[PDB]
Amino acid sequence: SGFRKMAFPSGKVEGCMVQVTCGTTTLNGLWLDDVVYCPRHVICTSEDMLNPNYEDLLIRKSNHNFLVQAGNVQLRVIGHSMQNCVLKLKVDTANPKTPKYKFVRIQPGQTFSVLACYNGSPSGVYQCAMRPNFTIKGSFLNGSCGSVGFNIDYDCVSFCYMHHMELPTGVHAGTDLEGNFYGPFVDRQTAQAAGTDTTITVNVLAWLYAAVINGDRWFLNRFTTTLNDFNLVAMKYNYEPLTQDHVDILGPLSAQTGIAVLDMCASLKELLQNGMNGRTILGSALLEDEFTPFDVVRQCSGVTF
Amino acid sequence: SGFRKMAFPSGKVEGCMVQVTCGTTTLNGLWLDDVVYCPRHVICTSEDMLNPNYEDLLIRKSNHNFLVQAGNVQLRVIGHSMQNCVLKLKVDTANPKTPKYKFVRIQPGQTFSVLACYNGSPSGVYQCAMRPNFTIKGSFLNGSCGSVGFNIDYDCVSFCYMHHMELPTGVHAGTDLEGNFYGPFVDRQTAQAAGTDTTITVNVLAWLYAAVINGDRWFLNRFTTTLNDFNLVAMKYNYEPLTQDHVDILGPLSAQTGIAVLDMCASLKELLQNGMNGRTILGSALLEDEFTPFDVVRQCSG
Ligand SMILES: O=C(Nc1cncc2ccccc12)[C@@H]1CN(S(=O)(=O)C2CC2)Cc2ccc(Cl)cc21
Ligand SMILES: [Cl-]
Repeated sequence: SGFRKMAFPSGKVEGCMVQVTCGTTTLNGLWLDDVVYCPRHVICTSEDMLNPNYEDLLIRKSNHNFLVQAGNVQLRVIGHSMQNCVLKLKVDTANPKTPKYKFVRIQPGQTFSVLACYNGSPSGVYQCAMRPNFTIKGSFLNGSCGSVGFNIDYDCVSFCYMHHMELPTGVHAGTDLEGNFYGPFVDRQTAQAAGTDTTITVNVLAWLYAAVINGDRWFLNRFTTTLNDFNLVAMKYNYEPLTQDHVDILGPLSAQTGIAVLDMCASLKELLQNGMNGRTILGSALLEDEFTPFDVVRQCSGVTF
Repeated sequence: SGFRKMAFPSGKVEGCMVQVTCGTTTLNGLWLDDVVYCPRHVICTSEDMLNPNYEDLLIRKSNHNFLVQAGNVQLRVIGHSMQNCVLKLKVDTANPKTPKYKFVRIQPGQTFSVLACYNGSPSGVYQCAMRPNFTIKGSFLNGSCGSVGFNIDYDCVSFCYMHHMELPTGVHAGTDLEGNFYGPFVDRQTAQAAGTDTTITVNVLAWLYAAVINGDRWFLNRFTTTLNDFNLVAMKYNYEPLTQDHVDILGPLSAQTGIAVLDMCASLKELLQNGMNGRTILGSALLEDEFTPFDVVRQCSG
């Protein structure tokens, strides 16, 4: 019993974290085989971050300008290239701790673990979700740039996120490992704002099934609804539309608990229109949307890595 | 900016997790140097669980009865001893991945990270607090016994908890790494119940200072309170008494924000009376009590 916000064990990623220094800027890099990946804004100064021509800034740098530190060892940079918003530093030594890995781009509503780092040293691990507005509600301070997001499937680490910046509202923006930003963001000091956020409906439903599996049933009702009727209700409360794919994905949880997806939707509609009324669900007075249907199955069955 | 429930990176602990099998029971063990630590109930035949005589059960065992597996390698048990509710299995190989470590016993209110494991394999990491009633609100299934709680300071891992059992309310009970249980629990399937749980007041106050540091001030008021008037009100909401030690501990956060501890105590009293009125504090509609004053300073400064 119990339901916690759980992250993947971070060990496979810890053995990849390095510190990257260029001029006055120090941030984190990810050392896989003989390449160190880090945000390209590590080459920016004070005037540069205003209007940066990264090709112009990069051509002026030599390999010895990038100081890379893996623990108490300095790695020697033998080449450099840029791929979108990520800098790739070729090093002379292949990381002996390199795990089996893939670079994957995730969709909004998917979750991942973040290994927050400062000066190439891991300090914490937390679980979070890519918001529908493409931001992440992370916990980051200055120097955390280059910290990575990942999932672990069996023994393979899927790297999906690299931290680049904080938006004025305190939320965070970054890229996949190929340097493509999630969201309409750019890596420079300029007026940027996160769009209006919405609730990840499929995730709230998965979390309601997790509550049922854990003995919480007060919110259940005899009623059912249609996808059209539920999507009208959901649009009024800034909830993401629920698709037939979402219903199909929730099928195993519907079979285990005996509550049809549209039956749980009628429970969710009643909760949106009437509130919790002093009650909680899994120790929360708000509807939680940072557990996917897969996270619920994985945790309520104990899958290991 | 941002405030997340953050766990310590688990790598140093992952390299210590092993599987321990004795008869029909399989659970997790912690391999440090040449010793594997695990719950002593791994020797129980479920027919013993009501009133086990662990000394009587252990004397009948030999080293070769304990099968220890570290990954796809079987370790050889060369000795065994019991220290309180923990079994210590001496093995013929020292763990090369053994980090710098200490065994620490924590007090209620203290937080720690849990590396949940099944069959010696880590499956997840989460952040926990030792409840005032000595239980932990964990996320554990059968086979998770032997999973450990820890903190990391600098490069040293402080092991503070080992999981032993789930109580009838779904909460969890366990020991420190010397085998001493937290709370009035026994490693027996006898009728046992957690005492009434209370809110960790010092932790809620630390979390209110974390909200002020991140820009949330809506809950502050022009009032102050005496410590005794605060406790008289707090007790009525099942909040733990706030001691002068708690007030002293909150001093650095009071100095950083410019809000006296007893002024923040008056804010908590008003929140307990009014509720949140549709608002949230650090993305939560409930008062959070699983961040200590030390956690707040660490996550908001380094
Ligand atoms: O509590 C225990 N295990 C667990 C531990 N954590 C979370 C669980 C979730 C769900 C099922 C078990 C869980 C064990 C085993 N169980 S039991 O499963 O009820 C038994 C029929 C095998 C009795 C028991 C009694 C005393 C002691 Cl010390 C340990 C234990
Ligand atoms: Cl303590």
